[PDB]
Amino acid sequence: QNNVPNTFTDPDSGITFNTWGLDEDSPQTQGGFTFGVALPSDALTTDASEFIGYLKCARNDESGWCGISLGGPMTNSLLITAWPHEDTVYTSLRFATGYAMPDVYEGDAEITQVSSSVNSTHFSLIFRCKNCLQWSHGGSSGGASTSGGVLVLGWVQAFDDPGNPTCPEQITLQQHDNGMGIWGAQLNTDAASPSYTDWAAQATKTVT
Ligand code: HEM
Ligand SMILES: *[C@@H]1O[C@H](CO)[C@@H](O)[C@H](O)[C@H]1NC(C)=O
Ligand SMILES: *[C@H]1O[C@H](CO)[C@@H](O)[C@H](O)[C@@H]1O
Ligand SMILES: *[C@H]1O[C@H](CO)[C@@H](O)[C@H](O)[C@@H]1O
Ligand SMILES: *[C@H]1O[C@H](CO)[C@@H](O)[C@H](O)[C@@H]1O
Ligand SMILES: *[C@H]1O[C@H](CO)[C@@H](O)[C@H](O)[C@@H]1O
Ligand SMILES: [Mg+2]
Repeated sequence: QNNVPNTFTDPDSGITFNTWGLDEDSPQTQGGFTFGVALPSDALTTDASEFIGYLKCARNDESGWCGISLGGPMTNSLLITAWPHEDTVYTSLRFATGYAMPDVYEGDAEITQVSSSVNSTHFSLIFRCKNCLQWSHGGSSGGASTSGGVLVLGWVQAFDDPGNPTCPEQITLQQHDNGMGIWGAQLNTDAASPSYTDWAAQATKTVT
């Protein structure tokens, strides 16, 4: 993904994100991928605990899932998994101590949704990730530091639908097979707005 961020304003929410991703012509993944963040107003000076995220992920004959690692590597990092079923986008907060099926994250992080969309080729989500930037699971603790002006992030996409797709806590996954990477997601001032609190208040949907 690009390290230097693009800037994007979602029309309906009015939320402005820094974004990074891969185009549909990228050889690194099929169908493109985009991730973005909006942060608390002082995030570039003081480490935030939360963000509002944007995900745009690909579908392969209307199947597949995508994921972000908030720490970079698959392991020892809070993981966000996302996938569509019918007209709903689900997420699951996950954590892996090794290169195997990630477990449900045991910490207090919580995702709420602002909006989502599903069509035949893509799905997208805008979501608030509360208490997501510092994590603790099974004695492993870590976090990301917005005040450093960069987030080390990982992404994956996959072609198969998760098993039990209507139950985030019980999903099963195959090893992702539609690209992966770790990159430096550089942040600029567009990523932090006085409007953050108003924007976060739009995240009123809890998708169970
Ligand atoms: C049963 C499900 C899963 C299996 C078996 C699995 C397995 C693996 C394996 C073996 C690698 C190393 C590939 C290589 O080095 O070439 C890897 C890389 C990665 N995986 Fe997973 N994975 C699974 C689910 C996830 C989920 C849910 C996420 C995040 C939402 C994730 C994030 C990553 C990332 C970011 C990398 C690249 C960085 C790294 O090597 O640590 N994976 N995966
Ligand atoms: C399909 O939905 C995605 C959601 O992000 C959107 O970006 C894309 O333009 C849509 N395509 C069509 C043909 O409607
Ligand atoms: C962020 O967004 C809020 C709500 O849309 C605006 O009122 C404000 O000017 C800031 O740019
Ligand atoms: C959300 O709430 C904060 C309070 O910290 C305001 O300062 C901001 O303008 C937004 O309305
Ligand atoms: C919280 O807020 C949105 C509108 O901002 C509602 O449409 C949604 O159903 C939830 O109640
Ligand atoms: C949906 O429900 C969760 C708890 O189930 C709340 O924390 C959230 O703010 C939204 O109301
Ligand atoms: Mg920077």
